[PDB]
Amino acid sequence: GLVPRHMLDGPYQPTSFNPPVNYWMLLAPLNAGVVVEGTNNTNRWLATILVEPGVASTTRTYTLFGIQEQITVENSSNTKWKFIDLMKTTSSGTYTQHSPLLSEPKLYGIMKHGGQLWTYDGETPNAITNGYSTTNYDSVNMTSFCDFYIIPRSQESVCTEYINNG
Ligand code: NA
Ligand code: NA
Ligand code: NA
Ligand code: NA
Ligand code: NA
Repeated sequence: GLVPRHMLDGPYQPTSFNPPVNYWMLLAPLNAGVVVEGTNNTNRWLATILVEPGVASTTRTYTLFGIQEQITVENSSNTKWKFIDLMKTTSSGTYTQHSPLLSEPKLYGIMKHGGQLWTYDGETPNAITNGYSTTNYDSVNMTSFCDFYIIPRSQESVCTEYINNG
C-alpha cells in the first residue's frame, strides 16, 4: 500500500476534432506559432498564437485554418511568452487581436460551454477565464497544434492552477 504523489486525462497528440462541451482542452505548446484554432463555420473563427519573449513589432506568417495569413505581432515582455486570441467573423475576413495571456508556464485552455468559447486572459499567475459568444458553440470544430489534456469543467480550478503555475 503506497501513497501516490490533483485528479490528468492525456497527453493527446495534435488533432482536429469536435471537442465535447463542458471540458477544458489544456494545451501545452513548446514553440512559437499557432496553438489552437476553432470555428463554427458561420460567424466565428478563433485562432490562438504564441509569441516568444522579446519580440519587437514584426509581421509573421501563420497557417490559420489552412490559409497563409500575415499578422503583425509583438511581445514587449522580456521574461514571459504571449498568447493572442485572433478572431475573424467570415471565412475570408481579417483577424483582430484579443484577450492576450502573458505566460511563464506556456499553457493555454479553451472550452466549449454554455453558448461561448472560453479562453484564459491576463498575466500568470493571475489568469482568469473569459468567453466569446459563439453561435452553435457546441458543434465547433477545433484543431490542436500541440499535445493537450482534457479536464472536466468541475475541475476548472485545477485547469486554472495549471494555466497559472505549469
Ligand atoms: Na485569451
Ligand atoms: Na500559461
Ligand atoms: Na470543450
Ligand atoms: Na452568449
Ligand atoms: Na490559479
